[PDB]
Amino acid sequence: NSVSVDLPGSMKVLVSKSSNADGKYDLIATVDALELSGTSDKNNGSGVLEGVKADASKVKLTISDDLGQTTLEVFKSDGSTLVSKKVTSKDKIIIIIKFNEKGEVSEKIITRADGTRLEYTGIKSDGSGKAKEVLKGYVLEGTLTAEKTTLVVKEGTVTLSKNISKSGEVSVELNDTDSSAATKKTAAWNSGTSTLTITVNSKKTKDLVFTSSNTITVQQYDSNGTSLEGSAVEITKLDEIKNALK
Repeated sequence: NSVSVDLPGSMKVLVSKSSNADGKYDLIATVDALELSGTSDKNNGSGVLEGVKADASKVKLTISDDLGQTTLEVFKSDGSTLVSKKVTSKDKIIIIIKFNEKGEVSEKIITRADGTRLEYTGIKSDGSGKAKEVLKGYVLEGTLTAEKTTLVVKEGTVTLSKNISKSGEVSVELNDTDSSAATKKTAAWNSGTSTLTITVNSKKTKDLVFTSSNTITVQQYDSNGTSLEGSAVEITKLDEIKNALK
């Protein structure tokens, strides 16, 4: 009989073994106890399924033709206005959006394949909101504008700002209001290696690397201020970022 097909987003769909009079395949799925059904032009589990929640909300599951992406949408009872939209893409990133009563984006949570997250909440009509990055072991907090996300850590008179542009590019800056020339931190960002180099009293002191694995590492320079020493240590807690800023 029907064929079970594995789907992105931790779902299954059953597709009929054979097509109907019109050449179309029947689809059924159950998602958290809700039964969905549909028909498809294809025989592989792709297509659209629909159902209706107990509270009359409409639900649609759309499975891309190559099975790489699923979209699970919930609408108000007439089916016109979105309430939520979950997309699991072929790179296994999950994006879940919640909408306000008008169907405008109000929250967006991005879960990367490694489990780290970007959380955007209280989003307003200008694309501003609150931002958090949830990393392994700690969380960074800040704000969203239509230009960039800025996540901030403060220690003493130092403010570290991690920026994520609208297009996803990471850059980092450091600003210190310390009135002592002997202790004031400055830093330079190297986009080529995603590394922030901190200087104090005209010598390099540390490299902070913002890795492609969504981690931060810290490594010290020798007293010469020119060669790195030892080996980089991965940050495990927000307290350790603050330590690097001392």
